Amino acid sequence: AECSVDIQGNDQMQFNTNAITVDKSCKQFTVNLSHPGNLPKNVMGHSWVLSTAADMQGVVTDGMASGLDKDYLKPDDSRVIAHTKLIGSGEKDSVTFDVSKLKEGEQYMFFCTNPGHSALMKGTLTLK
Ligand SMILES: [Cu+2]
Repeated sequence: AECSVDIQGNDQMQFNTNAITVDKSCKQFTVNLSHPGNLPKNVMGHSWVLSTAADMQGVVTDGMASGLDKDYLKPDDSRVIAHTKLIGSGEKDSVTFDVSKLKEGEQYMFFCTNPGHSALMKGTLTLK
């Protein structure tokens, strides 16, 4: 499964990876996120967002201020490189983005923007 990754958000507020790797070769990269467990959207909801390590906190803060009705993310947030939808147990989501967006010298992070979550649920993304 080149140019893509299979990542899970669970009931204990953890992704199963903190380091994701993007093959330089890919024009596009796709992230398939799922949520093993039994806790629902309003209780243990997860989403995957991508941004530079520097923009992460503004993205989490304004996301948080973007309610559960907007999937806890400022719609059309410019610092958001890519993002999945917010999901609960049993559900799945996927997203594909343009590798060209990943620029050089940049530090990228992925993180869940549900309140209380981003601290634990985060890892780096590196264009190798
Ligand atoms: Cu989460």
